[PDB]
Amino acid sequence: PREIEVSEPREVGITELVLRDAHQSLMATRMAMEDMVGACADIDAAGYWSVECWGGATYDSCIRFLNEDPWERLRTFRKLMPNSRLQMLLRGQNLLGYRHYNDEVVDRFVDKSAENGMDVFRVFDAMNDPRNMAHAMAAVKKAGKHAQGTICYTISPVHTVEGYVKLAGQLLDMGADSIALKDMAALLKPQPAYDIIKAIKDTYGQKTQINLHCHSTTGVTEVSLMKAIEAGVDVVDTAISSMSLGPGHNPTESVAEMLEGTGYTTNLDYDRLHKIRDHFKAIRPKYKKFESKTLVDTSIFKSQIPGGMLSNMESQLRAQGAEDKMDEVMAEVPRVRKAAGFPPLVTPSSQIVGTQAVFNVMMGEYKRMTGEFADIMLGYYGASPADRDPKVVKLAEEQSGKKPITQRPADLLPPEWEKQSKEAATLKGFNGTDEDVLTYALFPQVAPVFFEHRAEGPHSVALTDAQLKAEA
Amino acid sequence: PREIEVSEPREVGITELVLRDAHQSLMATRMAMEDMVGACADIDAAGYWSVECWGGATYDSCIRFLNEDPWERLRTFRKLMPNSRLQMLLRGQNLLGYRHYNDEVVDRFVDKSAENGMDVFRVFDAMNDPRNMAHAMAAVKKAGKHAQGTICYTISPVHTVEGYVKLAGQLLDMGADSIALKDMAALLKPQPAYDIIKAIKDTYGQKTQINLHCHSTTGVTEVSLMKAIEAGVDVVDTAISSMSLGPGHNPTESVAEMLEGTGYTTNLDYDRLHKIRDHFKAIRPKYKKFESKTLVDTSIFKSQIPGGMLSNMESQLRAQGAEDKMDEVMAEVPRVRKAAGFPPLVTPSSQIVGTQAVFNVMMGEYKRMTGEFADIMLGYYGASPADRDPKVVKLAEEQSGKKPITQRPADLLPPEWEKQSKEAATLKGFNGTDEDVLTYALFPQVAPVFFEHRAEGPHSVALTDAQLKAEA
Ligand SMILES: [Co+2]
Ligand SMILES: [Co+2]
Repeated sequence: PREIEVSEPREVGITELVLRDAHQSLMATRMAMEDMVGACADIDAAGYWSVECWGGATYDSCIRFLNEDPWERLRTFRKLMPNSRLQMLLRGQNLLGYRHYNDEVVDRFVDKSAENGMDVFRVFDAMNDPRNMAHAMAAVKKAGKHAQGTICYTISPVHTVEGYVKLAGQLLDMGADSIALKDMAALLKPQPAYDIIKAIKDTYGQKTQINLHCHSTTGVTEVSLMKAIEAGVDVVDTAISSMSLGPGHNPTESVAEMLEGTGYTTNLDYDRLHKIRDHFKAIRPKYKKFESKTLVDTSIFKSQIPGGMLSNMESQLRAQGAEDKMDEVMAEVPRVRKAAGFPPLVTPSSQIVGTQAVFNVMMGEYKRMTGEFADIMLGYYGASPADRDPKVVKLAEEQSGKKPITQRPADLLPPEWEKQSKEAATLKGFNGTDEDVLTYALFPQVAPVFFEHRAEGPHSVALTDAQLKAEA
Repeated sequence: PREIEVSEPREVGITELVLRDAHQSLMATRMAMEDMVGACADIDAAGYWSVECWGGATYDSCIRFLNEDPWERLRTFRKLMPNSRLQMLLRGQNLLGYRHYNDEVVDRFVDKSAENGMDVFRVFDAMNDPRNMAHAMAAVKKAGKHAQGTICYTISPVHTVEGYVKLAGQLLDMGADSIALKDMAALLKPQPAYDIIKAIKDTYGQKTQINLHCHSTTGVTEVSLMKAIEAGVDVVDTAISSMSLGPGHNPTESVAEMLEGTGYTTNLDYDRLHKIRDHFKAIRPKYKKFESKTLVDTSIFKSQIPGGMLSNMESQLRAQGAEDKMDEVMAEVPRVRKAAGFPPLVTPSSQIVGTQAVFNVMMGEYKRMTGEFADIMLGYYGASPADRDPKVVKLAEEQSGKKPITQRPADLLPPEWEKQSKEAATLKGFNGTDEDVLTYALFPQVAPVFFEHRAEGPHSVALTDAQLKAEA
């Protein structure tokens, strides 16, 4: 017999993800505002620490598929849930866009987000480079909001508990009000969850607020949440049960109920949770055309490849002809990842590494490198967790003609707000607000079409009751 | 800071449920033998402690829907998995049938099961009355096989840790080689799992073998499995990941992977598991017409009513007309359950209590009692966990004309083997074996039709590839 030290009896906070990450992960971010507003009053009174409802891929989805202004959605959520802490996911210097922006664009985006109601900003970087998060977080502090620095969890030869403890320290040094451990691929197992949370708390103090964000893709993370709570985690992210599991998240009600008698508890109102659950249970069937077909996939623990990346490369192998080389492409991913400095395999790094892996198997090793892969190797996306392969770096410079850099990429970007503002002002439909200039700066190719059709009002791409009933 | 005592580092055994409980729970027990045999070689070499592949509702499904002889399925499994411990679920004195049988029928069934290859017999009773399990377990010991006495876990005012420890002792006293904690409704939370397993081990010794069987219906039991392992559980039941979650069970691969670095481990071969997973992933879509629509339901923690029982009563309220009394029927279930002595709400007790609850709301309190409810109240199903309501008992006697009993029901049953054998021998198709007489004794109304069509060979009720592709 042995013993395990566990935290003192206490309340654990819960962050609800149904309005953002749950539908992004389970139904391609297609959830229409019309299908969510009806649950806002109950969500607002359920007792959550925060409600994630903006950022991530929802900005793109609003203007590209739902003809909806993302800023109007944020204003509506602020109005319908006046007593809640609203939370968003922001990818640092890239904001919600496709590239790094000059510091002034980051300042304006954060300022308008805060002005329109955002309370908690979860700032992250796909390569875990703190320098890419530094300016956005300073802007959040300037706005007087809560800055949550994020650490993307991954498994690799260079990622260790000591490495995560070091990263947490760098985030606290740049003003983070809290630290978020983000496990998008559900790779965080129970013992590592306990060990990392405990090491951060022991090193920086019990006052260090840590929020754990785990998906349920591999089926092991609800046990990780329990171990994280024993290690002292302050808040855990979950999704209402009718919109949970699979590539999504662990169920809110299940996480609350499992704590009975352990000394830990949540302050969630079960009656409100039941109403929220029933609300989405009635709406989810309309999104069947966008659902995934796998509830549990643990293959990543061996292959390091997330199912979303795997099927993606598979489509590239068929449309290319030789798909009988899938087993070869999978053995190549680890090699490419290593060459790139072992970055976490989350969007967009995953698509980039996967594509380069397919190219190496097709036209030979680094014979043809995508422009994005070349940029990673040359440092235009920031620093990697480990040193990149000098041999491959050299090849990237000889194919791109760009010189390798090691300093924060945005240091080289010139002011661009005036240029963005002038170009945006020439599009039919532009309403003159900084919000619209931001939409143009973030999605130049979609902004034109959106501005022209926005007046029609938001639409839904979900099946109608008639179509649903017509299918049965 | 506090501490929790956990068991010493050790290997935890795993029982695979894909061949029996997984499809019984997820696709109405309709899995065709043709769709399972292809995975037997891999299952046999995966390293499981046992493979559940018989008993439960599969006997009924074979002869009622698949025109398959259950004894041929058992023989086939024995031949294709020669190195594995085969396991079945047997409902004590009721065997796999609809009523209590005379001791001689129980003796013959167990003898033929053992003769045809069964290794582990999980014997249980829906009301947790050990007397109804006693004879079947003696028959298992006579056959030299492994007798696993079962405790059905439930939550009620009269169920306590001390009560379960007492039951475990009674099972060990009647020769149990191991104790199974069966949680069909997924009501077992983490702390209770730890407390009960620890109390049994502390009271009867670390040598006491305990197997935990939890469904994943409420979404909290994988954490319960982890706590049960910390408390010292010897074996846990799981289902291959492509046939898991929902009303089913926690994923085999997820349970094995979550233990990395905790000091606990399993001896499962991940490559074999991957092959089994892929096998069923390709077959499951063909059974879509029999799938359920809810992955997680925690309402039972408040209502004591399992979703399978809830929807069932709902159908009775509509086909009856007044379904606007559903909220009244749900408040009645607890009252009826209490009157019956708080039996666990598992089949068949659940359907019985649910029906009587609907009757009380319709024609008044116990105005009209079903014959089955009357039998429970009068003791013809055995003793209840708590004392039954004398007032309701009296009413049952005045409506059935039967006198209340308190001794084991089978004590009153006369020899019946010769009578069963003669009647069975008059049916066209009867092959003269004791196995066929057992089929007739267990399912008198289906045996005639089955014996006449068995020669056509087993069929499948799943969609064909053509029908599947035709639907897409
Ligand atoms: Co996420
Ligand atoms: Co079961």
